[PDB]
Amino acid sequence: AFLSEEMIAEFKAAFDMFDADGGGDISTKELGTVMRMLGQNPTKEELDAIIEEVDEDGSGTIDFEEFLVMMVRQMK
Repeated sequence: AFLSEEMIAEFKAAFDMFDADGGGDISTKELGTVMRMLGQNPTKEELDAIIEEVDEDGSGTIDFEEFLVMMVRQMK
């Protein structure tokens, strides 16, 4: 009925290109790489606040469910 399709499909396109697992999880350094490709500078305060509050699935490996909730609200 009412959903955001243009920005969600562009976040998934950069995520699947920079893949650690395949279509599910990307690495801790690849979170900063995808943010530069879309339109957001990964600063020391932004990177610290995102991996510490929004957890890493394994050791340093962020997944798309918690990633898409924090990335759509901050860089909209």
